[PDB]
Amino acid sequence: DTNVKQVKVLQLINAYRFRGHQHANLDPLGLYQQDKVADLDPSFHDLTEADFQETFNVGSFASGKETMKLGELLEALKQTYCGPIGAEYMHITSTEEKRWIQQRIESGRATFNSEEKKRFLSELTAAEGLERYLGAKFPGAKRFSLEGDALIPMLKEMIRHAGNSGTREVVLGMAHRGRLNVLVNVLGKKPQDLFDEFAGKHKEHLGTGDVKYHMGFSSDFQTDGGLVHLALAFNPSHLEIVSPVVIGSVRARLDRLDEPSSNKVLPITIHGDAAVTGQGVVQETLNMSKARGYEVGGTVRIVINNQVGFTTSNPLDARSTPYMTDIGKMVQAPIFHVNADDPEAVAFVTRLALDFRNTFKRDVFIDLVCYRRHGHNEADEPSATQKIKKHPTPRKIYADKLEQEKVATLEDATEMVNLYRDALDAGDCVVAEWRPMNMHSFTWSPYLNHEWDEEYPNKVEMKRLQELAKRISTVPEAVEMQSRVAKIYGDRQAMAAGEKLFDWGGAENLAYATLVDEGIPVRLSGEDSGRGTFFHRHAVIHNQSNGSTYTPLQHIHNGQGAFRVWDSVLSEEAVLAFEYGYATAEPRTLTIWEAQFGDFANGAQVVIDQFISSGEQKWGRMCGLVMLLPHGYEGQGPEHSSARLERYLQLCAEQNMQVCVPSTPAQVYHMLRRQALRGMRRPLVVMSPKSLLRHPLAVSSLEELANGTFLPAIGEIDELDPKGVKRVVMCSGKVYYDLLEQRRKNNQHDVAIVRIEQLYPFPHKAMQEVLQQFAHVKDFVWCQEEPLNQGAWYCSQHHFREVIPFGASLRYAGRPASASPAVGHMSVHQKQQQDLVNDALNVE
Amino acid sequence: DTNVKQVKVLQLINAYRFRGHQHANLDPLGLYQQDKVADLDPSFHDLTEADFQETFNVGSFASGKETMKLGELLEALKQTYCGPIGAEYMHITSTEEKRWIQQRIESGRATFNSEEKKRFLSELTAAEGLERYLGAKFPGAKRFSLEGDALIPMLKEMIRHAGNSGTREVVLGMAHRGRLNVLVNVLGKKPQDLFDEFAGKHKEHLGTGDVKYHMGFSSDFQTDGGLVHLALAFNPSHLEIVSPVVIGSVRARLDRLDEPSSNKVLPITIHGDAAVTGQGVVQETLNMSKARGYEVGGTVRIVINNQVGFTTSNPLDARSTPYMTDIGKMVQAPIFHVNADDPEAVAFVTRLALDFRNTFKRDVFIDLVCYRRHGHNEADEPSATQKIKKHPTPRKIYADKLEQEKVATLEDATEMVNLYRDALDAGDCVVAEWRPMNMHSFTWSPYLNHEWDEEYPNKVEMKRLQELAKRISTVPEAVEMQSRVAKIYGDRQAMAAGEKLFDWGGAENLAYATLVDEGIPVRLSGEDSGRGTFFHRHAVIHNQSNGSTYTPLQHIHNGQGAFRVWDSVLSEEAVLAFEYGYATAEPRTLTIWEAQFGDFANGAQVVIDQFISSGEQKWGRMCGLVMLLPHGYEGQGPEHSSARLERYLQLCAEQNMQVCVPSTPAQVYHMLRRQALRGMRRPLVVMSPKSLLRHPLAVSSLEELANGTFLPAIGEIDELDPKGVKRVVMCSGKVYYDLLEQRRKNNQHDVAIVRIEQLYPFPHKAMQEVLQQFAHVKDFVWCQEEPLNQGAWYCSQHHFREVIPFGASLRYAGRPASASPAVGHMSVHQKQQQDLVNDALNVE
Ligand SMILES: Nc1ncnc2c1ncn2[C@@H]1O[C@H](COP(=O)(O)O)[C@@H](O)[C@H]1O
Ligand SMILES: Nc1ncnc2c1ncn2[C@@H]1O[C@H](COP(=O)(O)O)[C@@H](O)[C@H]1O
Ligand SMILES: O=C([O-])CC(=O)C(=O)O
Ligand SMILES: O=C([O-])CC(=O)C(=O)O
Repeated sequence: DTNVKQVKVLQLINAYRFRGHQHANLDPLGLYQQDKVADLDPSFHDLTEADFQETFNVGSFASGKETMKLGELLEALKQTYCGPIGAEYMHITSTEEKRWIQQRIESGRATFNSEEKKRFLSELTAAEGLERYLGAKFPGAKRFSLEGDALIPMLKEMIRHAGNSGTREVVLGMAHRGRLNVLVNVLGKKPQDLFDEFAGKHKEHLGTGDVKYHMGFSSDFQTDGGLVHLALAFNPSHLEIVSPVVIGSVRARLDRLDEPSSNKVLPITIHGDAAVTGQGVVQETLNMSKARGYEVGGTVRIVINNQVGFTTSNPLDARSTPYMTDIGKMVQAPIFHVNADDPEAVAFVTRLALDFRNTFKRDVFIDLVCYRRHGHNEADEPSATQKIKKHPTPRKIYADKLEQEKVATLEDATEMVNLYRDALDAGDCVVAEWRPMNMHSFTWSPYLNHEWDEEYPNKVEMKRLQELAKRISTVPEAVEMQSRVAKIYGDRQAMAAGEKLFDWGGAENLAYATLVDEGIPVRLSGEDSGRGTFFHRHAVIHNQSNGSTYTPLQHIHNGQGAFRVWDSVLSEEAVLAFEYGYATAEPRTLTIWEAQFGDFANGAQVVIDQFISSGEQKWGRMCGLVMLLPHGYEGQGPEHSSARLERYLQLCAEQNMQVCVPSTPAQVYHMLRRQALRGMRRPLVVMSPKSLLRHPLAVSSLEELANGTFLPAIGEIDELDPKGVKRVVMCSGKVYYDLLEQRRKNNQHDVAIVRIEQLYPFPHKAMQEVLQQFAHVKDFVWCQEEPLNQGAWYCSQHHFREVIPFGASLRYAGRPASASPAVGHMSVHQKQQQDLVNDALNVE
Repeated sequence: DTNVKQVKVLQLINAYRFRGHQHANLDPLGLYQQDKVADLDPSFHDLTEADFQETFNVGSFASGKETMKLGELLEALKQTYCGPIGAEYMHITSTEEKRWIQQRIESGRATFNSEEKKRFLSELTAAEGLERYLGAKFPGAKRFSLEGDALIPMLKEMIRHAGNSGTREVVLGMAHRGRLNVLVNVLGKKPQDLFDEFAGKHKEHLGTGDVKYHMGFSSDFQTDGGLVHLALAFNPSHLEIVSPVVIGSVRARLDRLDEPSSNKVLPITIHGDAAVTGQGVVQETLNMSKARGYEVGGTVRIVINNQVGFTTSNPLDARSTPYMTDIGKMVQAPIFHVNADDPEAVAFVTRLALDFRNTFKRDVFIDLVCYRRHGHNEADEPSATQKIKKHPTPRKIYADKLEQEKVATLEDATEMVNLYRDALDAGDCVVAEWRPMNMHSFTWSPYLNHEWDEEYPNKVEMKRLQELAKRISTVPEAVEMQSRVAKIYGDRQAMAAGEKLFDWGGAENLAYATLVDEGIPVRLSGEDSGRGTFFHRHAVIHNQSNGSTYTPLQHIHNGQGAFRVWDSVLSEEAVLAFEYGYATAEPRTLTIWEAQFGDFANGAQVVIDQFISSGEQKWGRMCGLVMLLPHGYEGQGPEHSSARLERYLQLCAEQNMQVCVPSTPAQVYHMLRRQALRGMRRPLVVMSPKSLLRHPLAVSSLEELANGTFLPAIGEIDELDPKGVKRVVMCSGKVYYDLLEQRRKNNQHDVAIVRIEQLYPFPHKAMQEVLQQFAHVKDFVWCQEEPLNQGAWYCSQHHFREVIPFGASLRYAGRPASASPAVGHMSVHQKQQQDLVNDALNVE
């Protein structure tokens, strides 16, 4: 009769552990408050009340406590769950996690000593002093004021606590706002250079530069556990694309270690206000946060919940979700709502989150709710109600709290402000732990300032090459194959014996085997490329008799290159930024990316347009990814057909990318080793075709791989007398073979065909060396199988009209331009295909 | 002593309501089973056991039940929560929803009568008979076999139950697989035409066509509640981009109703296997599923959990999330796991989901777990373990169940198969409820087959125009303005009196007012465009004294056009597909889309490349969106600067889009009414600039709007003698005014400037009519402020070299090509800016 209220308050306290966080006080100004705060939440609503003076504890379990009253229970517990911080954790089903968080945030509050309180007030006082000093000198600029002020102490506290738990390199990517404050007061960028580039006239690099709030920065940081090599990743004007970049960066920093002890490398990510729930890249990347080959045990990603949206106020249902970070209930990841009014709470919360990520290896969020004092660039209008003016600064209330706590007086905080302004006026480095950088962490020292025509050790010893073929083809008899897989491997065993010529797939993973034994690893991580998309790689043989897998490239010899294929989850726009961040933080590993189809790789456009094709000219950051893109006009579809090639050729600028179209498999051999061990890291977008995978003219002998060389522009392979030749046909892609299968079909001698295997670095030497044998002929053509807008026809005026001789002319052959690059119907497709091929060969 | 076990089993049954679904049996073949199924889940694990023969019921609450045993309790309850279906619902915090689902799925199981059982077995028997017939006639094709077979009966059951609850038009977008089965057996496409286009040689439209599994289809369906106008939206080869398209389509079908009673229009969406958790568009669109101006009360979106990922098997932690649809815990939306082994369960579940969406107005998911019998196109290899061969077909087990239920024998089901094969052999329409279509639902009847030079009633009565200005400018004195807002509105009141010329923003919402009174509504729904992105629209005046809003375009007169501005959530790639689906399902409303910046609109590339610029040529589907894109080289940033213009001009094909760059605000007036009330609906991508918003040469008199006309190519506005003129400068964008502010600065008479306000439909008449006054001059130039790759310089060979006279020449002026279109540093930016302008004016 009296224990029914005991179990009833156990029920209500469990349901108050579920949804106690919406009764909590989170807004630093007090406009996040809803009216639905007393509805089955407290004791007083349903069946219980006060004025009892008795409530016993957990009972027979010896807690050692003096729990006397349910009013005392809720008053002690609202000071834990419902106070400055809310804890959205009870929905995780893993009971070890639940009891671990119960052991942390209920039984014991981590009370801080006096010196840590002093350093928190000092550091956030320094943060707000920095931004007011920036307003003092430079009045009007793209400043992106932080003004929430809780970010700096919790960043430095989490860096200190990661130092005490041994995390040697922790990299953070973040959005545009709060940039300069973390660059100065956390990492320790040189403030005088920052004020110089505010004042402009800066000579940082020979590239085209970028605005001052995009350049991230590496630094060395001293904690009580040792040195910490912490970096800040780059960022374009787009938001929220940087978290797959930074998870790529930490997987690159984990593979350069001997062992992926995932506590030793930490990604942080600071997200925007309405972009952790706005942008769809975070769905893919925290989805990707537990997939094998992609996970780093999660990340401590932090949401600055500004309670703004660059125009939005806070009504009831104009808010798209109830909290602005509910995404972290996709995976059963804990969320922690923390205000800015008391950074004791944010220290406690980021200690809890870092302890969580280092113990149970899953991503944690930090809901950092705070306000926005000034604007982006102009007035704080479209958020109407401004309580912000009569709301005090965080250093004022926190210093007044610690003055009431008998720690720091007005003289102390005033001396801190004046010290900090003097430190900024000096131009000295602000952070007291910044160090100079040694050369070994500067791993990109042999990979700077090259041109595409360098010499790389292309020639391979033929005996070792045949041994690589016979090791990647001979498969142990435990892992039972599939019949078509067995036919492919028997055929490439015949290719190893010199019987059959190389088709595409055998030559391509032979190129993999040529890389991985010398010591240069390869990470291919495409979508669904463990077997290839067109059934033409099969680098993972599934044992269809047992179920386990065997990779015949991970068993060549010990001391090899670390080759790991990862079939991606279906991201296509945040797997590519992952392979960017893996590619720009390790120059050794040849990181290639294979889409499922051509224009199915159109999702990552921001990653192509603003990272990989603008990285060198904006930041001076190098990247050597390879984009294996399918590209074909067989007629299988309108957008199963082709990636947009001008979307990799309207980036036509100063040897930045390099698009190249391998026709022969000898070309894909030389292109992957041209990218791998050259010395320059600039992006490939290779047009890895479809019809040439199963084609009986894949002309690739093993003679063409040992003594074969790098070829950008393969001229005529047949025998033709150039005196009678009245036409040459410059054409790239499969259409050559189509033209070839019409030229030798109708034995036409007065026209030669020249392929152009590489397009973007304007092949001058390679084209003029293969046209001195066909120079006297005037009228050239540029065939293609793409439409007239598509292809490389708007690269013609750049260099096709200088490859041409003087007394000579050019004209066009190709499909006439249509919006769909391929028509959907097969009959009209082959009709205009055959008409175009028999139009390209005209003068007979 | 005996009630402690009562409250303990209440605790364990609540915790079994939370996580009872992972103990449930869901896989139709039995390879989704985990070992962590007995861990605090049942009674037997923690503190309770069997062999009691006593357990009382809820107690004093009169349930009217005979609940005798906790073993009986769990055996009755596992037959509800843990049986053929799992119910992931308890995590929603709204207690009305919880008690509603508790009232549905536990206190009563909806047992079906005999005839509904017969029609379910008949319809799925027809589905599997269809796909085996397709395999029988046509052996090798892009078939995308359904073979899970539960989708057809639950679709038709939900259509019937929506008919009984009055839903007049329900549109579904879906992925590639399961396409043809729903086209035949649900909507009722003509099967003979489907077999004809399998056989090919089809003449469906004059456009370029698309593959047979992309063309969606409209149909009229008969239920017991009335006619239902159900459509199937189009889809490119990309996946998962179609759900914002279909939510755009239902918001268009709700605004054509008088009132948005959201039960009467239903979106369904069928998602892919690894793409409801893979692709990031669903994050944005179910985020967007409760925002005002975007919500339709949610949607019943359905996940075909194939348990494949086009290569992936099912290991433990290779699965990125525990369930393949955990996304619907972003919003607190219920999820329902349903197998395929008994479509009684899927009927019960889709009735529950449709009752949920029609009652409480929030999105529901359907986790439809089922297997994949055959492949996409080739062998079922990279999923190794194939239990599928010894697993029976669904019609076999379901017919054998109902034979055991004394309903349908072997003769009955065999007669159903033979009837269905005869119906397919006839070429008759399969569905017995398909109807012909009337003309009024064919709303696009006056909007077909036009060209861009039609006449639209451009001339406006000047008195009514000035009245529109004085109504959009005069604001009632309750809604107190902001000071800069008050200065903008006072300035445009001066513009109304003919005192000040029109700048951009006053002329642009004057164009809005010109549209909305005549009867043609405008939906501008950009990101953060309720006030404009560059503070230059202010179409929502926030009362900064009270907090509520006032829109001076929603208060012109009664009987107006419905004008509704919606500030988007930060989507940029699924707000645009929403405005596509709103634009392609209502031709009346001028639906424009304003990005925050130029290349911040690069996220939606798939929506631009495969819907709006390929819609007319692939499907023959028309769309008239407008893309308000900022575009400027002030030097504010490298990618705050410009949208890629060739990314709207490498779509150069057959009058599909129309890019146009308004210089004067008179041009933006004529362009928005050129798109609005012309009669053709083809997409604009307008380059709405930045520096011209605050520019003292915004030459737009009210003379230029009443008697002003449509101008594609404005020639020289100043007075120049063409006999001495030795240069003309064709240039578009702000650079004209830059050139103008250098031409009249240095009083240079021998060079005229000609703008080209519209680029993509090759302006033949407009350019040759403005060059007959400057024809004798030979050397023309094409200035621009964009780099040499960027701009419209790879539209030059298309028509700039035919606008040119015969005895004449062209050369280039512009920025030399760089990867970043704008350099990041302001000093070198103005340096090359001034050098380029003084290079464009050379011959003096
Ligand atoms: N792709 C790259 N090209 C040139 N330098 C780089 C690249 N990535 C990193 N660095 C340099 O590497 C140093 C930092 O080391 P880490 O943090 O290991 O990349 C800095 O000097 C960076 O500029
Ligand atoms: N943008 C469009 N252009 C031409 N016809 C359309 C368009 N959108 C829908 N239709 C036609 O409208 C009919 C279906 O009506 P509704 O479902 O209301 O669009 C079909 O004949 C469609 O082809
Ligand atoms: O300006 C941007 O791109 C980001 C933005 O809209 C926001 O975070 O509110
Ligand atoms: O082939 C596609 O584009 C879709 C895909 O990978 C899947 O649904 O597994």
